[PDB]
Amino acid sequence: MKGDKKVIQHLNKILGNELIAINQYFLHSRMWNDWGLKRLGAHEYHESIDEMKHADKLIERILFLEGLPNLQDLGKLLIGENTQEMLQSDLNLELCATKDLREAIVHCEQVHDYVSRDLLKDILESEEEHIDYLETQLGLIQKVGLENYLQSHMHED
Amino acid sequence: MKGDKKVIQHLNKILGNELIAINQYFLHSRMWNDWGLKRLGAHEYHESIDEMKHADKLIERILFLEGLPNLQDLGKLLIGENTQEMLQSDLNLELCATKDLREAIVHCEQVHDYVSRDLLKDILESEEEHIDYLETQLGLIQKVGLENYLQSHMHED
Amino acid sequence: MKGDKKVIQHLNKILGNELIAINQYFLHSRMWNDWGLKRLGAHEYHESIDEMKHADKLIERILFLEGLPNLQDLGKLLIGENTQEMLQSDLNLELCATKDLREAIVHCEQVHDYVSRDLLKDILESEEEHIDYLETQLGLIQKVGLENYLQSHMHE
Amino acid sequence: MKGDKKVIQHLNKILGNELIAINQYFLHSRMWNDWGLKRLGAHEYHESIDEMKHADKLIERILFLEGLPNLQDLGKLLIGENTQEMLQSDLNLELCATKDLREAIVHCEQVHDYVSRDLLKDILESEEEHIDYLETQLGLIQKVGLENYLQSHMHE
Amino acid sequence: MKGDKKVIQHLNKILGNELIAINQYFLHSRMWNDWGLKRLGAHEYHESIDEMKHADKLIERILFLEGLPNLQDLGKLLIGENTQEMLQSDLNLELCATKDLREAIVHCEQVHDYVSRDLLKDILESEEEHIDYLETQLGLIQKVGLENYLQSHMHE
Amino acid sequence: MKGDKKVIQHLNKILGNELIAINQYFLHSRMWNDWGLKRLGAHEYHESIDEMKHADKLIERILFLEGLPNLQDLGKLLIGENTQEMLQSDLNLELCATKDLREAIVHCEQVHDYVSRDLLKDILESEEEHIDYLETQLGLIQKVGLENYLQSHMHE
Ligand code: HEM
Ligand code: HEM
Ligand code: HEM
Ligand SMILES: [K+]
Ligand SMILES: [K+]
Ligand code: NA
Ligand code: NA
Ligand code: NA
Ligand code: NA
Ligand code: NA
Ligand code: NA
Ligand code: NA
Repeated sequence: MKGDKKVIQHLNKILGNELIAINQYFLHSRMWNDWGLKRLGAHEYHESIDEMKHADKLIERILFLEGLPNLQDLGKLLIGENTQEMLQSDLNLELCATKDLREAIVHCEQVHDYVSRDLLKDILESEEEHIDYLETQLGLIQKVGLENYLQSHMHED
Repeated sequence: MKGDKKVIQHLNKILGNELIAINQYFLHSRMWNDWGLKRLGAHEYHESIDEMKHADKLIERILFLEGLPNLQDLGKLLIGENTQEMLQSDLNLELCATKDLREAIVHCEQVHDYVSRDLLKDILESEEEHIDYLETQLGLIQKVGLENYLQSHMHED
Repeated sequence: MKGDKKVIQHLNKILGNELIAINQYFLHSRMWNDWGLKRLGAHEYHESIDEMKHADKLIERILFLEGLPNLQDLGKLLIGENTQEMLQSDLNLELCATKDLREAIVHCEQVHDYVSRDLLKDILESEEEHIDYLETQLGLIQKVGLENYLQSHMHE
Repeated sequence: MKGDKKVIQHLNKILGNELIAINQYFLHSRMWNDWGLKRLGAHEYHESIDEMKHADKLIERILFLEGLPNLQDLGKLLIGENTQEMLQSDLNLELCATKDLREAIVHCEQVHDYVSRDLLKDILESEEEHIDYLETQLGLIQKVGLENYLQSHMHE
Repeated sequence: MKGDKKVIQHLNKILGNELIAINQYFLHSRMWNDWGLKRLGAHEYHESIDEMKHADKLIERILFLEGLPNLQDLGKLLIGENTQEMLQSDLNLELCATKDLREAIVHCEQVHDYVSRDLLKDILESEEEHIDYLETQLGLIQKVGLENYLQSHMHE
Repeated sequence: MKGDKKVIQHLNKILGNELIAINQYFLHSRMWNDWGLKRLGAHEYHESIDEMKHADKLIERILFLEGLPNLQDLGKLLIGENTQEMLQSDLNLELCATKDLREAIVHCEQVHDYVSRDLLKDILESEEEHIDYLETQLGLIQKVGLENYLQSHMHE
């Protein structure tokens, strides 16, 4: 095993978080499509795809380091019952994810695994972009009203 | 809830099987790429993508029937340690999957859910194609020898 | 030095107004984008760019007239806290800007600097178009309601 | 408010440096064009545009972190009176800017704001490329002589 | 001079490793071509080219920092006598060379040379990709057998 | 082994000369680029690339003849401190290189290795073209003066 054992543990923890997000965002996407809120459904689908790509890169890095990627343990999905709950639940997940990313980066730096650190910083930038999106949507609900906000997400771009 | 309760249970069971296959095939794909067996890695990636598409269609059908798609419960991945074990483990998973598909189809027919039956028959045809592929690969190992078989899967098409 | 000294003072005053407007509109643009009101953010960015182009022409004219362009003194930015305040603040700024432009044109005419007058008249036409836009947006808020007005500016 | 308060102070300090550089380089550009040294004018315009783009990214990051971008305080422009002074003034400004960038990156690292650190590192790479350019121009003046150096920058 | 003296020493040490790798990989490439293992010859040629490009970037950074690039001291090449030995020798070089890159990055971080650190991190990612390639080839020899492995590298 | 042992010694001597020139010309190129003499930098880069191609052909020929190419022993680089020293150092190196080429050709002819002779004659033609270029550049410094000569090599 060529990589640092705790680095591999951290990468598997980030991978676990991405696996939760893949499933939660994919279900939320399809719930929004089922309700006819196709613009939200499409955007949330692309969020799910982006998490899938991050998970791929984490799996490839873990194998290069001769660790074992853990795709078996799936943590808790928090599926909302309406749009505001779904957005907030995504946001709560992202805030936990960025906490775990920052701890992983600290450890990669300490053991000089600079390539793993760069991979995680790239993922972190993407997750912060997702936080930006989510906070913006919740703010729009307040500025334009829920009924208008949902109306604006019926039809795709 | 507009759909038959047991139909929705069956669709969630098939969905559960697809979720196992997504992860097992994706990891097997990336293990083969890590070993430099890129033709196997590419083929197994496309198998994983195909299971993702089946899972999407099952989720959409469950929501239309006003059921709750279960993306939370992930069953047992059986990750092989070498090519022959990985192929056999995929094959064992597919044989369980087709058993469950046939039971689901029997029940859809009994309660006259002909659209759900057609969706499952489409998935079943794809899974039998995957069995065809897997049985063929294991037979090739015997006909050309393991070392030649692996050699033939180093470079992509 | 070929230029009239008071013409150069006037041109530097107009330049100072443009420099305030560049920064106020740019910040308002990025606030609207942060809030997800991308159509307002995009329009306000283009207003900021237009002020940048006016400032460029003023700098070039001042240098031709052998004056010293003043980019050092930045007057008061009035940043609003919500859409209605941001639009009204831009409008208040534009009304001050057009007052100064008219006084500058009067002086250019008196000392026969007709090319500077023509430059300032082109800038004034642009600033009056911006007043038109701002008064129209504030009127639309009254006609369609605030929530609908904001909704119509979410998407570009 | 998600952002670290001292990170936002640092980002506003870097923003303040960019705002000085935007105006100093833009004026230097238009001075060089007025003098007929169009190749210097064009290059310096592009330096001003690059600083504008950095300021934009800083404003956007500050707003994401729920801070208040400061476009109101404009520090000291040091406008040169001839080409050699203008280049050295830009270089003095860039050396101050890189010192502040390094101090900002240290603090971002300490509080684990790695995305802000990455933004500042990209800006720092751009500012060090500008130092490279400036040191090269000042060296060329010594190697080819001032008159030849200016001659080579008449035409674009 | 602007650069930290130990940073420049570290960059010259990395440059020295790249210069060994250029020549070792180029000779290994031409040995594989002479033996008719053209797929290995072509891949190894591209590894040598990639090291040449890294060397270029390091030379440019050393000169910007006002250090003296050292292309005179060439360290020890380890030339294999068959395919297995050549791949092992490349891997030995890469493992020793990535250790030096990590030590250089630690020092850049300590003295706040973040641009040098970023350059070395880009090179390090490339060298780890080469380690990935080399370990994979040695594993394929085990999995498919040496004769099949070489057969698969006859044709481009 | 098919090759004449002294032919292989001569080919390895010529290869050693090319390896010196690759590194000397590459560093001179990057020094000229650092100084903003980009036309000299580009031309010198191309000279380095041409020596790389000659080295490749020599390596291939040695391996065909069942000799061992020597990429380990790197002779003395003579790096100039300014343009006139750099050009003269390149010229001195080329004059040594052509002396060795002629002695290698004499020996190839004596032992009837006409294909090695032809390869060396093709290299010699390229090195004489480089001598032509270098002598011309030193002559231009005298004819147009150093400051004008350097000015003419600022822009590509
Ligand atoms: C281990 C977890 C997963 C990984 C690593 C993963 C990876 C990927 C990747 C790399 C792609 C290609 C994206 C692109 O290049 O644009 C993809 C596509 C896709 N994935 Fe996933 N995925 C995972 C789980 C899932 C799940 C659980 C679902 C749905 C329930 C899903 C649904 C999809 C769909 C619908 C596509 C697009 C298929 C198409 O091209 O038609 N994925 N996935
Ligand atoms: C807060 C301060 C400023 C910011 C954030 C800013 C930002 C920008 C940005 C992002 C662009 C587009 C650049 C590109 O994408 O190529 C731009 C264009 C430009 N800016 Fe600024 N700018 C600022 C101040 C100024 C000032 C004070 C002036 C002149 C006195 C100026 C002159 C220009 C010009 C001439 C253009 C090109 C317009 C065109 O496309 O015709 N900027 N600015
Ligand atoms: C044994 C020594 C070397 C050999 C045989 C060699 C050979 C080559 C060859 C054949 C090329 C392709 C040229 C073409 O076809 O146009 C090349 C490219 C190049 N070489 Fe070398 N080289 C050597 C050492 C070096 C060194 C020491 C440096 C710099 C320190 C260097 C820098 C470059 C660069 C920058 C390129 C262009 C690569 C690109 O942009 O794709 N090389 N070399
Ligand atoms: K509405
Ligand atoms: K075979
Ligand atoms: Na519905
Ligand atoms: Na936001
Ligand atoms: Na079959
Ligand atoms: Na109006
Ligand atoms: Na320089
Ligand atoms: Na491997
Ligand atoms: Na000549």
